[PDB]
Amino acid sequence: ATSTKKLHKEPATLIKAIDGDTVKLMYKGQPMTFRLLLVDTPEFNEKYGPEASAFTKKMRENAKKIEVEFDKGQRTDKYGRGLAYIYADGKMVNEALVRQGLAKVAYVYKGNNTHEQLLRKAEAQAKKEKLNIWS
Amino acid sequence: ATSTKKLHKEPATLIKAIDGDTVKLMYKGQPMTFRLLLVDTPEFNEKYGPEASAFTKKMRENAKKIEVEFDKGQRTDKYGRGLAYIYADGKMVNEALVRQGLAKVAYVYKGNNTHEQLLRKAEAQAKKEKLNIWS
Ligand SMILES: Cc1cn([C@H]2C[C@H](OP(=O)(O)O)[C@@H](COP(=O)(O)O)O2)c(=O)[nH]c1=O
Ligand SMILES: Cc1cn([C@H]2C[C@H](OP(=O)(O)O)[C@@H](COP(=O)(O)O)O2)c(=O)[nH]c1=O
Ligand SMILES: [Ca+2]
Ligand SMILES: [Ca+2]
Repeated sequence: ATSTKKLHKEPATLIKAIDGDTVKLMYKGQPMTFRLLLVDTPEFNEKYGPEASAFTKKMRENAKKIEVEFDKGQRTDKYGRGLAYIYADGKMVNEALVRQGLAKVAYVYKGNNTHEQLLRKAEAQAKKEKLNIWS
Repeated sequence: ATSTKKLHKEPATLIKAIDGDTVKLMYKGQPMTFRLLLVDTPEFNEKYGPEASAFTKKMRENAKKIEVEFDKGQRTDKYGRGLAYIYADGKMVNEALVRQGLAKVAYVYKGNNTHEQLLRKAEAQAKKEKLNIWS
């Protein structure tokens, strides 16, 4: 019967965004996952985890230019991720996350802490304003 | 010397978008790749390939709601991809691509051709307007 031939729409959603302190990029011919130096965003299932992922996706998606800046030490972590400061039209993602209270300054290792004080300043300002993680 | 401690920014880019006739979605708890029924976008290295990928990404990224609609036949192709019509706020991605001359109507198989004439109408209109593939 013609009445039984109609189709039906079902729900779907986007695939879960990766944690906000990580970003996938093509660097010198290589897709790779970068882990953002000196910061930690919460896990997906923790308060601010999805907001931090959304924030980094927004920064990456809107950027006319993305740049990677390695520090003086190791270029990868023990999980094989690239370790860098990531910039979106000249604005450092690692600093913005901290400035908005969506990441804490964390994972400070020798040789890879050039921007430590810069990020601590951003964190202090997020705390003073009681933003997100600091609210 | 303090002068040699400065870091340097290097180029990076987004990872290549997937072909415009495919979309990755979470469906009933499962991330999977859907191949859009009844259409074919060009390959990445063919004219309109990147424009078609960009178009589908734009539709998926802006949607408040995404829906999947299977046809009456096979739910997967021989590559293990889901076969469906994909809608973004009620607008069918498969039809839009064809309507803009970014995909041709193609891969018409028995049991999975419910929207064949709808898509042929969209294609005829893209051709009449000499859009993209038809220019
Ligand atoms: C940022 C950073 C993380 N890591 C490691 C420390 C943690 O692994 P261990 O717990 O095994 O020590 C992990 C946290 O990353 P995530 O916050 O992405 O989970 O990544 C580094 O080794 N170097 C770094 O610079
Ligand atoms: C759309 C569609 C494609 N396919 C197969 C046909 C082509 O594989 P064969 O060339 O091995 O026959 C391939 C084209 O997909 P792509 O355009 O994604 O490359 O996908 C189906 O089997 N069923 C379908 O409905
Ligand atoms: Ca983390
Ligand atoms: Ca194709």
